[PDB]
Amino acid sequence: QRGLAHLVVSNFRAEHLADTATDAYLKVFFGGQEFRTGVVWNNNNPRWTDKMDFENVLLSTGGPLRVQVWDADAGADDDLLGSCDRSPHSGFHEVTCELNHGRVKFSYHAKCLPHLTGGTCLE
Repeated sequence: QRGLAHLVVSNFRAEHLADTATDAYLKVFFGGQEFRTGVVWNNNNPRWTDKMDFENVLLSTGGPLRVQVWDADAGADDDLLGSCDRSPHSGFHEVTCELNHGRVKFSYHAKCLPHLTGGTCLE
């Protein structure tokens, strides 16, 4: 069907998230699917190696790509450091989400399924 794209979110990293110990991990959502990175313990500028392949998704209706930045805080209650919503479109795109402290950056690739074109793969 029209509007389908293979969506892969990757290249996650954050900077200046805080002497303050930061134990960050991400929660990434799209079309109801949730992925969680591992915790990078004790680092204000973490990098995660994860690729999050959402497989074939409806770009224009799969709600926004939502990224949440959480701090595990040595295992104690998790703190929400910030979140952002992006509307993905076909191609390769880099995202920067500013938080209360620092920012999270990532990339995504949305490749329209064969015989489809346009920003939301409807053509």
